[PDB]
Amino acid sequence: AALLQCTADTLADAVLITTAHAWQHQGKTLFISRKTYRIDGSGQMAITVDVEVASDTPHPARIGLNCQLAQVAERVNWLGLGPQENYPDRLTAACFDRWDLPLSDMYTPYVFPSENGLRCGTRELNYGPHQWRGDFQFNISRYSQQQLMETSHRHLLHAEEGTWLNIDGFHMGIGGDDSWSPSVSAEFQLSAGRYHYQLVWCQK
Amino acid sequence: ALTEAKHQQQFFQFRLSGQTIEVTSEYLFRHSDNELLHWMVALDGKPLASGEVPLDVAPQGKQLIELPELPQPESAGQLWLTVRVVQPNATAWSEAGHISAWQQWRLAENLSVTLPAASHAIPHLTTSEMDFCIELGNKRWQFNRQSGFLSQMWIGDKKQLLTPLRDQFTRAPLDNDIGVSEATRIDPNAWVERWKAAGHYQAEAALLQCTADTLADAVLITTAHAWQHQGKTLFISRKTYRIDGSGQMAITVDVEVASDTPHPARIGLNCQLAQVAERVNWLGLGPQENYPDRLTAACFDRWDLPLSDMYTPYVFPSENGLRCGTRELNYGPHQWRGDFQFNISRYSQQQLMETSHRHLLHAEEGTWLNIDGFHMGIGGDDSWSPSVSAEFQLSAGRYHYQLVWCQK
Repeated sequence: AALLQCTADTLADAVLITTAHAWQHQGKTLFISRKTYRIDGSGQMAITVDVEVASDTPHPARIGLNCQLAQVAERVNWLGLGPQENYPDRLTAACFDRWDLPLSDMYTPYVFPSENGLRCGTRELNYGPHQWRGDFQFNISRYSQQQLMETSHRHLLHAEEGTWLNIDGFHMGIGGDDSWSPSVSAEFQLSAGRYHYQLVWCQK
Repeated sequence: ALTEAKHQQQFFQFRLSGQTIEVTSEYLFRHSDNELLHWMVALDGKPLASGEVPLDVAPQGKQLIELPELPQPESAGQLWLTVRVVQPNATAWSEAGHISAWQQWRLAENLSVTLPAASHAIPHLTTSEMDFCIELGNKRWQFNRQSGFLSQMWIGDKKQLLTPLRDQFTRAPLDNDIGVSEATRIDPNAWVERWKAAGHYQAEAALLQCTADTLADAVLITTAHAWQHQGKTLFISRKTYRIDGSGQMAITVDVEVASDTPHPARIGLNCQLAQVAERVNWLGLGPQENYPDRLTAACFDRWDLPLSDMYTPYVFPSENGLRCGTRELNYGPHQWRGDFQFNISRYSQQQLMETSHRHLLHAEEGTWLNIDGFHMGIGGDDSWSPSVSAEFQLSAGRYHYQLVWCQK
């Protein structure tokens, strides 16, 4: 990530900070991300994310915000498709309702570690004191994305300190018809080039 | 629509694989004896490479054609590979130089990490009870506080708009939208009747919030409107106009649509420009009109056409002359950037649907411009029933588009 622009201003009602990043590989820019965090007088932070993706590059698996929360709550309450994990390619079975599950249920123990426990169409996510609003996809877990791909078995996985949260506004379809060849459908892939999502981060 | 049929019925197919192009002949009996393949490579409509290849394809056969190594433009933008099949020699049914088949690809996009900000000057606003006023050098922007829409723009020693810039959720009903529905016979299934019952055409804008602030670099005004019919809100539109120190106005529009309501024909900004220029220059799919449902024939390039060409004279007046995938639109001094769909015309959307014939149409004062970030597919398989495909309809519920409005 290369910080090309970072500014901070105060509106009359709230404080607004505008930033813009760029991801570059061997001199070529892959993604350009522009964000405008707004800190309401109530404490609610509205993050507006506008992401541009190059056409030459293969489409990204997800367009997302991710962070590691130091707090580890026993329960996860969210309003969206559930209760089990679901993806854009596979969410017809999932039902929209207010769901409440333990943190362990939010993680699918596939023998071969990978991306798991994603809930789509979530309007509200309550984890501990934190709360996230807007329509997004999340897969809160104790294991980071970097740890899963490096790990070969599920028993080797160690619960990382705090909790890893991946709030992605857009996610690629998982597929698929077969394993040996790319089977993700065209419409499920993230090939728009430009993407936008806004989530309101607040406490309690 | 005839250029769409021509492109879909062309007797040469194309499958690009990196540098090499593959031409498959759909001819059953004749060999490509009089064919000439020409390919152009351009960024931002600017040709960087061109070449001619003698097309010598067998019937139902496929030919692999390698292109010379192409230049890599350091200037940011999107490269386009356009190939076309030209007939060098004349024929009994066609002139020499006739184009029979064409195809365009998208390759080697270069994102711009350049920083527009910031100019030495700084815009200035003056807040009053009546409205909002923003001044920068020769230019002055005014935002009406009663309605929430900007009422007037200024240059010089000069004037701009004839009608305030507002959100647009409807279009002039096409023959497909109308269907077999008449005044004597109401048809529930027709799109035009669903839109009438929902009250899209008669939806009034309600200014729920309007604020104005000044950032260090630029002036930012945030507004939010709502369209309500019989006590029910149909759309909620939130906008954050940003007036750069250079004079460039970046309009960020976020629109929410109810699920109960039938999906809007377009999500759009529209206004009436007092200026009437003879030519229209735009960068996008063209040169002829094209829609999300019908744009495969359209080719992306820098197009320049008279204002009359931008209007399609259908005998029965309706929505027409729309150009999709437009990155830049130059009309007179005005300029609009970002990816959008536009159909600049002399006739308003309200005039077209009320009019029954094309000869009754009178050119309204100034020029009507409809810049829509999203537009519904026109269809269709048949006229008498709704034939717009699901993916082409505007059914996401939430929509977002941002365009940069500047002068010169």
